[PDB]
Amino acid sequence: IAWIALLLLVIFYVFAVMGTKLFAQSFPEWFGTLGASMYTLFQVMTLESWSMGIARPVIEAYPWAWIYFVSFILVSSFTVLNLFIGIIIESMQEQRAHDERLEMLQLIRDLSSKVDRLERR
Amino acid sequence: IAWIALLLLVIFYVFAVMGTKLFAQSFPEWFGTLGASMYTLFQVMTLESWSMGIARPVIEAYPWAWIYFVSFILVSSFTVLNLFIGIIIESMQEQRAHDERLEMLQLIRDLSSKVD
Amino acid sequence: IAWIALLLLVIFYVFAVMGTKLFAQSFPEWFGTLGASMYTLFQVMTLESWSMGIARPVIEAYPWAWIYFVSFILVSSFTVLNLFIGIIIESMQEQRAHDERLEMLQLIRDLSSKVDRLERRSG
Amino acid sequence: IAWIALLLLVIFYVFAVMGTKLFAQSFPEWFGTLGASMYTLFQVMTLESWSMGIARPVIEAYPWAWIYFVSFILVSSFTVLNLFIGIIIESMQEQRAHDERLEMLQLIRDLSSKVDRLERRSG
Ligand SMILES: [Ca+2]
Repeated sequence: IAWIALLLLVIFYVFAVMGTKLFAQSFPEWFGTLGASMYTLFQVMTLESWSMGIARPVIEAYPWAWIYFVSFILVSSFTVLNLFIGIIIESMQEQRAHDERLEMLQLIRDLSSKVDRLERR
Repeated sequence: IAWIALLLLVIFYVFAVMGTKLFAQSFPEWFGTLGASMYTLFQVMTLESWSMGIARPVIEAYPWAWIYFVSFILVSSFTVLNLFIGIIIESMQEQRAHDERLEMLQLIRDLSSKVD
Repeated sequence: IAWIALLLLVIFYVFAVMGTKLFAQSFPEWFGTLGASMYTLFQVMTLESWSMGIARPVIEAYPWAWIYFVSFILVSSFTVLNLFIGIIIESMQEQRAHDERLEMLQLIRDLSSKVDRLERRSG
Repeated sequence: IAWIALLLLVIFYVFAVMGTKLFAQSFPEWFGTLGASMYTLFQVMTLESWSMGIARPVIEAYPWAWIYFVSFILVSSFTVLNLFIGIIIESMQEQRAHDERLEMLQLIRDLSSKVDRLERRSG
């Protein structure tokens, strides 16, 4: 589970600062600082007015961003789907048989040499 | 399952009355009484126009609410995720191999003690 | 699974015609006929502008409806949650190892009798 | 899992070009080219302002689109539900131990023949 939440809370951080690089000059509403690039991306993440409210409007300026928004969403929904489903899995549902065998082998090397040793005789 | 729905339907109640303390000064639309602080939070909970419709606007006035909304949502989605997943779990839900080998070993010590 | 989709596609039908009784007076946009009471409820079901777009506005007129919308949503999301989860359940819910071993045993009863042979008939 | 993502990323492609046939006359905002028929459908797929923002407005012109939007959504949500649930299934519900045993067997055929190799050593 929470071995993905590090990935995610860097993705969040990663994308945010591109958006703050790109947009703050013309959408300081949403992207002037991390302080709301987070909010924004949090909201984008959430799928309330991501396109019509944020993106379509971002894109009237920068078609550069078309993907920023589609990309972020796919990834965001995946790396949550991935973590979300890693709590149905890691909530609901072998090397004491390498230790069984890899001495059961040492038991047959012991026998094959305690037979080979009973051979010279 | 429903041992969480008590927690949830207090969280709902909890957050609502802060919001009615805070906002039902300047957003009596949404937060003047519980009567729509519930609705509002229900809608916030639901993620239809939570930010753009409610929060961003709440926050144009009070930036201390910034978190109220983000906090509520995280918790809300969790304590539903927790209860939701407590109905996949609370709806749905060997030594033979070791025995086969750990006497197959005792069979080869038996054989290897075939000695003079 | 589909023993609930009858319940659901009656709930849909049920609620719609109350809404068409109630509202297709004053919200014939959304509730004038089933033809968009369905759409509307489908959209309400979907949680795009259910409140701000449909309900808060329905309710400026009829506070009667406050619940219509909250009630429908709870039930709707449930009787889908119920059917949705009835396709994780009604979709979902070590032999070669016992054939490896249970002749590897027959190989060692073979050896312990191919030695019971020849220690004994050697010396 | 990804044997459905081909179906889906054709459904996406399929519907888009009907929408571009139909609408990129009168809704070139959303449907003038694939370049935003995709976006649009992506956004429709996502359920942000699909009805109120896109469809209800598409349909003020063409009521034959009524279904285009309801149909796409049902299918879209299904063929994602189908693929989504194909990663709970194909995630939830051992050949360095067929190489352990199937030479540990070849070790006991070796021994049973290096014992039967003083069995032929009486004859
Ligand atoms: Ca929405």
